[PDB]
Amino acid sequence: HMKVGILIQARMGSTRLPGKIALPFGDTTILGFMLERLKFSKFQENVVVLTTEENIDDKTEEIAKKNGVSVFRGSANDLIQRYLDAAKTYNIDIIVRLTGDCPLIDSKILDLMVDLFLYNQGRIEFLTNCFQRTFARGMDIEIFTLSLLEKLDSICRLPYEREHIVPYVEENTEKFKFFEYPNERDDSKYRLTIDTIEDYETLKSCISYFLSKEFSYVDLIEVIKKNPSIIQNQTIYH
Ligand SMILES: [Cl-]
Ligand SMILES: [Mg+2]
Repeated sequence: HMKVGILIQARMGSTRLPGKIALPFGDTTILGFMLERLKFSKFQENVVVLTTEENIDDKTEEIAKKNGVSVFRGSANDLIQRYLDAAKTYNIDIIVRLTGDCPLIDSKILDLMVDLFLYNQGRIEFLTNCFQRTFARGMDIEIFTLSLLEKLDSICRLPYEREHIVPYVEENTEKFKFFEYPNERDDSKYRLTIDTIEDYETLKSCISYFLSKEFSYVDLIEVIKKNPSIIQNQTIYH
């Protein structure tokens, strides 16, 4: 009965490293690489890129269209409104919130988290793997109901809350049907999001050890563990 949507927020004018989603990455762009990885999700048919109406994000729309996913163009700084508009537009009941600085997101982890959410319908309204952090940065996945998002839209007036969506949930967990999803070990010391040039260099080194874009998260950590010099956004100690 429930429609799951993977709603990826991305924009060219990002606060950190503006333009990064359009950087060359493998045979595509940073954002295009992410979309190709999400094509392997069992929920791939309802992927939408949520970006702004500013002219610069014609590039974001272009990248999404090249990858055959839908595009929603809305509020630049009110992400609650952008996600609520998109979810209503596409009749989404369960929102999988991703951001375009996570190009190596693993669709198998996403699918497991959605499966857990759906199996507990009515006992969970918010599932995250990035409150407590045991995955590398850049695997961040948050899942919540349209109903929860509507409660946040009604409750939250602060600009920080409107821009980041989840902060009120994270600081008031006992007010929600809140649950967390762990990694099997603590990989939080690894940073696999793109906010700096050093992140980019690290991520470029990562994908060079795999022949396709279908590699899993655990494959990636094992390659980093075997080739510690992949990590260029953090000092390496032997
Ligand atoms: Cl954005
Ligand atoms: Mg980010």
